[PDB]
Amino acid sequence: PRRAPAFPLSDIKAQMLFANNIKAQQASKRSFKEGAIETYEGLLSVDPRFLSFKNELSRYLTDHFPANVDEYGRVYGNGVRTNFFGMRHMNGFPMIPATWPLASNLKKRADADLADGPVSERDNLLFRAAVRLMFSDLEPVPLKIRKGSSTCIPYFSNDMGTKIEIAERALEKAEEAGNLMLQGKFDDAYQLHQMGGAYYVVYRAQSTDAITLDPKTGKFVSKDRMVADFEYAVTGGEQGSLFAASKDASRLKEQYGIDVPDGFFCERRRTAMGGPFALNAPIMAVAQPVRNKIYSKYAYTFHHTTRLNKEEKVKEWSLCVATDVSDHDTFWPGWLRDLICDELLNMGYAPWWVKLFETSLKLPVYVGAPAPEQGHTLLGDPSNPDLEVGLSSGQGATDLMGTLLMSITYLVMQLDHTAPHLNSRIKDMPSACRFLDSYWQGHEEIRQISKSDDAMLGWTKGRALVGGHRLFEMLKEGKVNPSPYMKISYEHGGAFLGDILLYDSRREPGSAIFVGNINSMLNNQFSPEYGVQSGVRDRSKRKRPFPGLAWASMKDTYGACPIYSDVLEAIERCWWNAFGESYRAYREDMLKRDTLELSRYVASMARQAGLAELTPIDLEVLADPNKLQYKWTEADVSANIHEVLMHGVSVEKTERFLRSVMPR
DNA sequence: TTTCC
Ligand SMILES: [Mn+2]
Repeated sequence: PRRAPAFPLSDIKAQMLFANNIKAQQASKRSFKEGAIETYEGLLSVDPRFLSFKNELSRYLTDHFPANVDEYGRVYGNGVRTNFFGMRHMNGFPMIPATWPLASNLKKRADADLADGPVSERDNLLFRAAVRLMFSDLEPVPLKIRKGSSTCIPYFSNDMGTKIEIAERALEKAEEAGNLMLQGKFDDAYQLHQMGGAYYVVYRAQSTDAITLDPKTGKFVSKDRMVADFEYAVTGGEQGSLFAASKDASRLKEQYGIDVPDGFFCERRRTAMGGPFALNAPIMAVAQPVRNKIYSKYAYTFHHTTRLNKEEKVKEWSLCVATDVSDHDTFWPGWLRDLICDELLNMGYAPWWVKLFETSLKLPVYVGAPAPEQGHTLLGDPSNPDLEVGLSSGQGATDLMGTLLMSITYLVMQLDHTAPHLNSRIKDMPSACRFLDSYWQGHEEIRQISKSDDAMLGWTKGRALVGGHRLFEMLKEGKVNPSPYMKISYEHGGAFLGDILLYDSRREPGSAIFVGNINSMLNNQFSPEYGVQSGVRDRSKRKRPFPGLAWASMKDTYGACPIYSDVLEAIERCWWNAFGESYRAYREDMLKRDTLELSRYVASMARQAGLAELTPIDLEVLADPNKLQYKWTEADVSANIHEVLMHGVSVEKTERFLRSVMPR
């Protein structure tokens, strides 16, 4: 059923993905690599003291604080929704092998019994309306760029200077490129303006994954993670095989002499895509304005910030269903891409720009090194972009594509199983838009709060409410999938955007509260995803610019947690047993050091002015800029701090670009 | 020597 074309790094199609410079060449050839991360300055993730500390803390907490989740995934009691064995990973060493990314998800989707298009005319309107509401009256802003990010194919540059030129250039030739694409000359477009080529696969760590302790054997069990070998990936499942990767960390002893204590495993690795910046720029240019619109006008269902922010909305519900999507990104439907593009043209978006946007969602992928002696292969032909990988992370609007898909999907689940009486309100585009715009503002008897694949569905007192309960029940029994679009189910440990919904005996949205997930504190602090990169002079360019800072926001972030106090003590204690030092003290030092280093990067901070003027968010973001790509937005961060992490292109240059893209 | 609000 069309095996994807594949080329070796030596084939000219691959070669042309990397420019004639060291950086690029090196990325094309980068071989499999692993090794312990510098968890904190001077501390190796596999250091024996640490591993012991981890073994004792994890064992203890699990024992003394077992999960408090009811038959309905609602979490009550201690706020603990699972054991603490997730920290038992030798951070820095991946499971082998990683997965080859699947070239086409058509068969995957079909075998999962999910639709290949809007299933009913209503749905077709709803999705299309989502596009109309989202892409309509956008306000130009400057194109922000993450500092130290790679431009990937073809240059692989990190120099902000270069990135800016690259972007400004793209905005200037995007139009000419898109047209070249409309004429079917992708090679021309790639060669002339670097808009095309392929995504660069970078494997990322999932520092914590499930691990359980079989009471019978007294042995631990790492959650298996299925992976696709090359054959499977190119044949969309037809041939090849799918199997569990090996998380066994015994090899570490034999290979690096690293002592592996019982019950520790290699990390789970997820694929990630590095988009060719020349192409992603013009897209990001439009993407941010969209974020601004939906986060403002549709702030009810789309703009989420504090534990209290969310709590306010949910408290007024009579029923709150916390859903869960399976493998969101690889399931995302190419038809939604096409539908969106088509509707965009109807709204009146420059063809060339829509063509760029489309192409960006069907681009080939260059697999680096999923395992030793593997990779260096390009999937799909750049001359004629026709892949169906689902959502590709490095794409300029991945979050938007996911939200658009899922938000309408949940609204449909509600309509289908609990609110048929609302169907009559959706007769055509206008009536559809009207309905959706009211729905998104939280003004209907059915509601949702969401971001990509996380969401909470609500029902107020009313006609749909009885249906709501029925649906939730369909979900508990979980024998039938409530949607025709994605595989939905309820989240075992109902939580939204990092905060857990803590129900009391009543088990109701009004008497429930939002506490931080205590586990996430543990994961952030003892299982980071990247080391401290002390070798990188520019902390603003590091994955973890100022680690110590997160101590400051800790109380604010997780304090509301029921077992907070206990865990901090459990830690301090186990840390004493393992290092003969006070963990609190350790972090207070890191806090002081980092707070001082920070002022060097904040123009407005006196050369020793405290953390006075900074929000908890500011801190969590500075400690982990990644939270900016999944939890918060430029708007939730103090301006002077956002500047530290991002740098932008002139509003003039972008505003002019946008003006030629948008319809009105 | 490696992505995206
Ligand atoms: Mn959730």
